[PDB]
Amino acid sequence: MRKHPQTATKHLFVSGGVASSLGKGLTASSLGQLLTARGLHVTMQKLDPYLNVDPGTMNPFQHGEVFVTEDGAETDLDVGHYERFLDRNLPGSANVTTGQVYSTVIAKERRGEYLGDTVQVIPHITDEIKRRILAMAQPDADGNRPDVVITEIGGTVGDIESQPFLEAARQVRHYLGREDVFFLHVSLVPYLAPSGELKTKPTQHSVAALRSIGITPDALILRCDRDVPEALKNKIALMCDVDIDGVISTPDAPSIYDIPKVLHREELDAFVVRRLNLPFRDVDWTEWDDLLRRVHEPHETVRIALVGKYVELSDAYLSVAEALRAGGFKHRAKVEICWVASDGCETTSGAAAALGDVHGVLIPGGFGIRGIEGKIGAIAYARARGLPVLGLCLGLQCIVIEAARSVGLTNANSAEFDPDTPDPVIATMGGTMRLGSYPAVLEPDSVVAQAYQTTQVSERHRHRYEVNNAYRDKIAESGLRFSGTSPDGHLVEFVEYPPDRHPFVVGTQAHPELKSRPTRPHPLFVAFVGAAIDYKAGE
Amino acid sequence: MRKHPQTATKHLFVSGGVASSLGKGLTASSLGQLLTARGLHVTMQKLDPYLNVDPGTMNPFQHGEVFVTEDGAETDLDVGHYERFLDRNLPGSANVTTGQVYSTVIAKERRGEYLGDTVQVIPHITDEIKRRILAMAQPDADGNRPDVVITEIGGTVGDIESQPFLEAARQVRHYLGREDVFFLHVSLVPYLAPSGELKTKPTQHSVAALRSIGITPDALILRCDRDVPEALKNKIALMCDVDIDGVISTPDAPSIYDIPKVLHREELDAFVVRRLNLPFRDVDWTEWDDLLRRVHEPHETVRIALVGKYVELSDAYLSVAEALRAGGFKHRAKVEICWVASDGCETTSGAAAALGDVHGVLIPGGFGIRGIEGKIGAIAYARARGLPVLGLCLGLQCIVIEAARSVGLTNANSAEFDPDTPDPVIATMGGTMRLGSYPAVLEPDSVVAQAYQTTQVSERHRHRYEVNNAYRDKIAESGLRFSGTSPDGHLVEFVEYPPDRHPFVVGTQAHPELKSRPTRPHPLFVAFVGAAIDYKAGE
Amino acid sequence: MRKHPQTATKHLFVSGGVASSLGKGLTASSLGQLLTARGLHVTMQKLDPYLNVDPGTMNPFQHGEVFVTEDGAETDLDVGHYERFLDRNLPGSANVTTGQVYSTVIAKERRGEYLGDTVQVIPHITDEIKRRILAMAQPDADGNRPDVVITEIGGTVGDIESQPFLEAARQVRHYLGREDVFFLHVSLVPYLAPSGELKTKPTQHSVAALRSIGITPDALILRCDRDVPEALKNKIALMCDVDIDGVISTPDAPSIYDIPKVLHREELDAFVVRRLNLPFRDVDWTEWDDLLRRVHEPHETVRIALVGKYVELSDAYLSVAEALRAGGFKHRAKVEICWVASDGCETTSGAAAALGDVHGVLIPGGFGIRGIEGKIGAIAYARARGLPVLGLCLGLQCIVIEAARSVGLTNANSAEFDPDTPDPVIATMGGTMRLGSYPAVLEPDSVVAQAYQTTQVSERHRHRYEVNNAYRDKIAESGLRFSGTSPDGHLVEFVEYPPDRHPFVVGTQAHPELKSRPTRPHPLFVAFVGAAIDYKAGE
Ligand SMILES: O=P(O)(O)Oc1cc[n+]([C@@H]2O[C@H](COP(=O)(O)OP(=O)(O)OP(=O)(O)O)[C@@H](O)[C@H]2O)c(O)n1
Ligand SMILES: O=P(O)(O)Oc1cc[n+]([C@@H]2O[C@H](COP(=O)(O)OP(=O)(O)OP(=O)(O)O)[C@@H](O)[C@H]2O)c(O)n1
Ligand SMILES: O=P(O)(O)Oc1cc[n+]([C@@H]2O[C@H](COP(=O)(O)OP(=O)(O)OP(=O)(O)O)[C@@H](O)[C@H]2O)c(O)n1
Ligand SMILES: Nc1ncnc2c1ncn2[C@@H]1O[C@H](COP(=O)(O)OP(=O)(O)O)[C@@H](O)[C@H]1O
Ligand SMILES: Nc1ncnc2c1ncn2[C@@H]1O[C@H](COP(=O)(O)OP(=O)(O)O)[C@@H](O)[C@H]1O
Ligand SMILES: Nc1ncnc2c1ncn2[C@@H]1O[C@H](COP(=O)(O)OP(=O)(O)O)[C@@H](O)[C@H]1O
Ligand SMILES: [Mg+2]
Ligand SMILES: [Mg+2]
Ligand SMILES: [Mg+2]
Ligand SMILES: [Mg+2]
Ligand SMILES: [Mg+2]
Ligand SMILES: [Mg+2]
Repeated sequence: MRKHPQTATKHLFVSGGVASSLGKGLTASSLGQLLTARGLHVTMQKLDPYLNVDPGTMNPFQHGEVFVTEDGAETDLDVGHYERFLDRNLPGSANVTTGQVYSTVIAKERRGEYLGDTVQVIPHITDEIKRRILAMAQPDADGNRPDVVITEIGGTVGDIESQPFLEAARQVRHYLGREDVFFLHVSLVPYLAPSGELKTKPTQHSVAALRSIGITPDALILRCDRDVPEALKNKIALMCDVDIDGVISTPDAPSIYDIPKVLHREELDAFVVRRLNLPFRDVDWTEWDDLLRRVHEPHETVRIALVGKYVELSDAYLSVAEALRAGGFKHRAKVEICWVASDGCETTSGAAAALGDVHGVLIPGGFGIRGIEGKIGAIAYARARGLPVLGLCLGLQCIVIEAARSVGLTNANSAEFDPDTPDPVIATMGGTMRLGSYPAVLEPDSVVAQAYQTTQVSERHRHRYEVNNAYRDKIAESGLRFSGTSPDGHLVEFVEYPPDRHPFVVGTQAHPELKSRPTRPHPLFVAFVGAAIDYKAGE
Repeated sequence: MRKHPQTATKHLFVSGGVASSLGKGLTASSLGQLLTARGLHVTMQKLDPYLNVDPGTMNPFQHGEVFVTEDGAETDLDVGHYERFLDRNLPGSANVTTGQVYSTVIAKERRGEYLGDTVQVIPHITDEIKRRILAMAQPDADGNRPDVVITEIGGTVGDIESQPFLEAARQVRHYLGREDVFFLHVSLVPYLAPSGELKTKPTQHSVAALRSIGITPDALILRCDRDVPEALKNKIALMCDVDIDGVISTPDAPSIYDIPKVLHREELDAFVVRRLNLPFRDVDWTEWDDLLRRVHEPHETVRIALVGKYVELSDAYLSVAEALRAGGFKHRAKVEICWVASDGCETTSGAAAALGDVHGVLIPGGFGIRGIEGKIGAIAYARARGLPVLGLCLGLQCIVIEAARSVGLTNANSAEFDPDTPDPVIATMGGTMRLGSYPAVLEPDSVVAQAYQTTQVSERHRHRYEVNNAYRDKIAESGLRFSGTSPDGHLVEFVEYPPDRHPFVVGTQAHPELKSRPTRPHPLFVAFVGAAIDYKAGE
Repeated sequence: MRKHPQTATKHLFVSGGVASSLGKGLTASSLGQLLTARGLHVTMQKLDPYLNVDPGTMNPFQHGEVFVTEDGAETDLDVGHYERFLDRNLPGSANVTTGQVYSTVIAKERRGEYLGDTVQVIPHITDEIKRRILAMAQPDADGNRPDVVITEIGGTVGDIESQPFLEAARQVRHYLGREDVFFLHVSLVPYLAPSGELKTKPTQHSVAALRSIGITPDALILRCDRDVPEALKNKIALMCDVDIDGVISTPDAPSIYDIPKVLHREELDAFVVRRLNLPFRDVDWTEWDDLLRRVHEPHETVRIALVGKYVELSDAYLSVAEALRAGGFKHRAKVEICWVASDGCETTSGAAAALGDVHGVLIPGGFGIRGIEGKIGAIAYARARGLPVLGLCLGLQCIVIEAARSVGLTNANSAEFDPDTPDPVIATMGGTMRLGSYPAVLEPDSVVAQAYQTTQVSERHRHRYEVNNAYRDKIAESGLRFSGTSPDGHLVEFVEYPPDRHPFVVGTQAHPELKSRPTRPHPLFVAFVGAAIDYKAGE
């Protein structure tokens, strides 16, 4: 029945071999999704081997965009997959890093809390990591105790930085025994075109490296570009001392939302459930089948330009792209993304050449960014051409700078991008970095309010520059409305043109793509995709 | 001739295998001695793998006593060997730790100094360590540039914590090339009594472990309890790909001062000089030959009790024992040390049984100590019996408490050892921890002044409790003189009885054993050993 | 009850760390003895990592003397411990070697039996080793199925040559599971005299090396020169993730026969029995208590000289020394062995200086031996002095050469030792190497027959030179009797002098020390020790 006896909290560790970017986090999220559908209270955590105390200092070329929690922690991208697939808000405790662990242990040492012992990588660092891992098992604020904790070990097996985390996982397996701890290992099977053969040797060496630290994998996720032959799975099972049930072929799916279907088809969830002896029920595919219908059988299609610097073949905008696809799903339209370099849009002819074929433009945020002249040039061209535009954070800032350059403020800029500008229409109110959720109030019957269908919202923020309040009345002559603000009205949070000036041009300082889920699309992307569809139909 | 052309600074790394306490630091110090006598400007450094930012938090049962520098840093015991053999004062920079390196790199990360890169154990931590190693090569404050830098890598090859230091050493060998970097490896040759054979396998495994991280030893120091046969040295040389000139048999010498002779006899210094291509001259053995005469051919002998808690077969008092032996050397007397437990001296009969055969008693300092009732009991017994006493730090505190209990203050104690005492004759003036060298003024013609033959001295301090100034006039009725003080007189630094009360009973808050050298004995220990000699002769 | 249900055959693997000669084989034999006394049918096996197909080609300086089985295989020394402690005869299958495994697999490859596969170290070599290991579990020729198979893995963990055998053991643990496979790891705890501390770090590194190949030890045998403190055992248990019940202190016992008492006192056998879930009964100590009474409480003492080349501090004569001690036990006399170099006995004065204080002389066999002039010189001196002499194999040959030089044959020798001798009294009958058991017939009422109390015996042989039948009638004039022969009389097997010529001087071509057991002493050593006792009493 739906009510089951109590059992100990199961730990499921996901580790990666050969390389990073194998979809280890996505596989963990998909397994969490399956286990949730089978009725278990899944909770998730990631361990990051890098020494940065948080990725805010990093550059999006390293690991993609940053993410933000409701308690306001700044975390890795994978927490975004966990949210999007579990449809949950996760604590800042869900992202441990070597930086945090070492700082914590050094601080404890300075206070003498180890009573004069020599502080060592074993036991003290591994003890701190094991404590942080087992803390996830404690009852939540409402007494709901997770049935499975899925922990993703970042990096690659054999990296110097992963040694403490894998040792902590080994000690957890020792403490809790094999009946409670399951190891999932993700590995790459490359295809060599010249000889036309899939090679299993990288997987064998990765599993040998994993065995060399005392971990035996329970199952293998063979990442590949094509479905692995059965003979190769048999060879891997034989060579690696892994149950032939546990070798799971995981070819590159056309979209990330097919991965749960691939894993269920291969019966990974059944294998995990049997091996951990969890109580279960069959997966109710109703919701995700509707989602996959919206994916694979859309009624129409629309092209959207994504304008940025990191667009040079990188997943620096993953959350934005997924929120775009969710918006398409709400309208049952396929959204095709045209990756447009910002610097080709600095000249009006270059902007026309890049954008002229698209049906909409998106200006995402960023940090350490440069060359926003191209972004604003794309805004100018798009407004003249009539394309809808959505500007996120820096997109809003570029919209406001465009409006400044529309009314008299030709040399206007952000103090970030021209510290000597005579018209700093964007300025520090380094100022307070706004992070996390803040409330905002919206103009009644604003386009933003028409989208959200409410006067009150909350959004995740990450920025420190603001619209300079000295220029509101000047730039309003552009026609721009400050259609949403902080509750006191002190801070501008949203801007838009009236529908008769342009059918849809909106910007927000927040990152609404971090509240979107594929089964709960965000209002603004639904609105933007609807406007793009209306443009395509009317054009 | 004495003047030679310029050459690059040579780096000599000393590493250990099989176990710690192999005399790796003493071997490094002896090699520094020999290279100094050959005329080279040797400087020395230690790398500590533990995460403690400094050993002040540790307990003397871990790695022996703590040491203190003139700039006031708190460092490992090995810096004491470096001082005692080079007769130099070393900067706090001479002791790096993993704690310091990680704290530094994490701090630099929080400040964004890596410009958005991912902070990694390689390159960033190894770069910080390599920077800290090469900083030793820079010209000193007077422009004197070291000819050789001898770096001791603490721990054992294969400890998880040593991995960054050995990688930094490997990178230094890569950067500077083999003509500048020399690796000396110290290893253990155990003797198995049942089969009567020395075993080389531990050495082979240690050298293989060292090779597995990219280091090839240039020489081997074979630590043993007996001289290694030549056949075994040949076997080791063959198996380890080491020049047969580089296998150095280093049996346990009767005293640490014979080690330079052992290494010279084996021509280790000649091998190092040839391999590094250093300019040299023959060793002038005059000074050290005189020292070894004072060591091995004394005119008389005296027995001194060392009373403490750590005395249970541990080198927690190494500096004190060596300062005692240096005092004996100044008088050409052998000082034999009887290691006496403090807790056997709590009862007067037990104190008599322990001490009755000795010619003097020494009360050294300590931290985390307990049971000073036994220490004070030993003081009481010794004073009644007429034995000379020297009290260091806690020894002075126990002397003052004994005097308190001599004049009316029977329940008197330190606030450290009885927080509820009605007479806290020792109290916090946690208060300011006095660390390092401080100046002091002495009573003219005091026994302390008679020893030092001056009215002004400076001594290294490590303590935070002080004599309570409220009780000076009360305890002076014991006959105790506050014969040395801070220049303002606010702090008591030395106490003594007049010679007619007891021929010599003196205590000092400082650690004079940290300024002693075997070739420059400290005045107070010369005085104490002279008093013990006078007792033995008169008794 | 004595009759128990059937259970699967348990595998107990014994492995060594740090070094060889740790008593790993003796510990395995003692555990086998305890388990036998608890009523289980123990069988034993050794795996030798070296490539020699059998140790016959080796030199006794490598691993001591060679051993011989009843089916005539030539095996390592440890098979001798297994026999002496189990009182059993073991098959030649009880000694696998890398040489045999590789030769077997290469031969199978040449015959195409792998059907075209690539022959690899994994699986094929490890499969052959695992097959040879599991073959021990098969029912014997009479259907008695062993309850525990104790396999000793030769070498040291981390040797290149041990990698296939430890991998085979790991695969056995995988196939049979943890309930059937138990790992015992023997490790060294060295004592460092200069700092007066036992060091556990070698054990930690050895266990880490063992874990790096996927083996977790169940118990640790800490070999040491002194009883390990309890705090160190606790530290080892904590650091190594080993049950605190499983750390077994095993100090160097005064005799090998005390080891079963040490292991039982530490409750190793109880730990093994509990962990393997074996059915058991209490150990009946009656027999071994009688043996230890004969060991520790003898009525008298006698000194015996052992004359050989390998006597320079090596266990090259272990079986002979143990048979000597068993002979002493039969008479309840302590036998003290004086290790005498052969080459000091070449001169009559040197022989007198070496032997004059002893009560008997033993001349053991050997191969690759030289300098038998010294051995024969010792025989000449001993005969003149009246000391009893026992000559084994080469001892008999030297006796016969002495007799040759007693009757006219001054230049007589073996063709082995002077190929140009004019009187080859010892000659090839390279000839047939006699190996293993052969029957012999004895002269009735010969001293040999008086000892054995029978006319028919069987003994283990290892030699290829024989007494030249052409010289029997010549050398009989010495007084020597060919008191035992092959059944056809063709081969001389024993020689003796009549009791009135010398009270006891006997030689045999065989190695009776390989049929001796401490609880079943061999007749000839009982006789020889009785003669030595009679000499001591009468002298
Ligand atoms: O992505 P996740 O989910 O696994 O999260 C991850 C992925 C990777 N890492 C670590 O960053 C460093 C470089 O990573 P990296 O794989 O990129 O190596 P590299 O030098 O850049 O070579 P490459 O060209 O292959 O990228 C390594 O120490 C990694 O262990 C962390 O902490 N979290
Ligand atoms: O002495 P130095 O000059 O080399 O300075 C030293 C000596 C040792 N260490 C480190 O402390 C830990 C335990 O040391 P440790 O040898 O004592 O092992 P253990 O567990 O206690 O076994 P054991 O019984 O043999 O002592 C290890 O991580 C070492 O790397 C450091 O940083 N500097
Ligand atoms: O005795 P067992 O029962 O373990 O049976 C043994 C002992 C040792 N071995 C192997 O012989 C080689 C040298 O042995 P070895 O320990 O003596 O090293 P080495 O070079 O001589 O240095 P060391 O001075 O310490 O002797 C190694 O390959 C060992 O793995 C074998 O096959 N059986
Ligand atoms: N099985 C897959 N099929 C298709 N695309 C994929 C798959 N797995 C991952 N991806 C994509 O590859 C990128 C990297 O995957 P990711 O989850 O982030 O691995 P990791 O966290 O270890 O770095 C993701 O943006 C994801 O969308
Ligand atoms: N070659 C030696 N002969 C005799 N005693 C020794 C020798 N080397 C070292 N010792 C002693 O053994 C102890 C260990 O030496 P130590 O300097 O601490 O080496 P490490 O840095 O590894 O800890 C010291 O107390 C030292 O006095
Ligand atoms: N625990 C012990 N106490 C005393 N003597 C011992 C002990 N163990 C072994 N020995 C002796 O040391 C020698 C080597 O032991 P051994 O069994 O042969 O180890 P291994 O086979 O691994 O080489 C043996 O001759 C044995 O008599
Ligand atoms: Mg990634
Ligand atoms: Mg990368
Ligand atoms: Mg040390
Ligand atoms: Mg230690
Ligand atoms: Mg052996
Ligand atoms: Mg050997």
